[PDB]
Amino acid sequence: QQFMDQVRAAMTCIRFFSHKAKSYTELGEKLSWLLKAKDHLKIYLQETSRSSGRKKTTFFRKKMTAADVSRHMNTLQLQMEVTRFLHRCESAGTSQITTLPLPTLFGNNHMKMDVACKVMLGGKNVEDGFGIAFRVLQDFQLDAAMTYCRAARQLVEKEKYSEIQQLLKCVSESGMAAKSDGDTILL
Repeated sequence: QQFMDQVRAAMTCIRFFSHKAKSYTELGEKLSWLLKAKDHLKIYLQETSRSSGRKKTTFFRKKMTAADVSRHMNTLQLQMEVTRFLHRCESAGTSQITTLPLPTLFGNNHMKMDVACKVMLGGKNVEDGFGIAFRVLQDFQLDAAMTYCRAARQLVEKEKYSEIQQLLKCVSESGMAAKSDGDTILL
C-alpha cells in the first residue's frame, strides 16, 4: 500500500499490536504501532487540511471526515496515561490484577472505562495512579465512579485498608463520585 488506496496500511497497526499478546515486559519491543498510528493519523489529518484544493474523492479513496485521523492519533497516544500507571507498576510486580483481555480504549463503554481503575490502582496508592485514572476517564468520557468502585472492591479483597481513604478522596476530589456518593459506592 506504500507502493499504492493504502487503507489496509492505515488500519493494519491497530490489529497488529494486539497480535498474540501475553504480557507487557516484551511490549516495549513491538509496541511501536502506537507511534506509527499517531504519525499516520497526523499525516492524514494534515493531508485533509492540505486537501483544500480541487482534489477529488476518487475510488482510490472516498470523501468522509478526517476527524477519524484526528482521533485515531488520540487512540494511539492518549492511552499512555493508564498505560504507564499500569506498566510501571507491573514491571516491579505491583500490578497483577489486570483484566484478562485488558479492555483498552477501543473497548465498549465499560470496557474502555476499565482502564481508569487499573490506572488508579497501578501505583503504590491512589495518589499515584489517580491522574492516569482521570485521563483515561475523560478520554473515555465514561463513569469513573463505577470503575473506581470496582478497583476499590478488588483492593479491599486485596485488603487495602489504608487505601480506602485515598480512594474516597479520589472519588470525591477529581470530580466524579459525588460528596454523598460515599454511602453506596463505598458500600
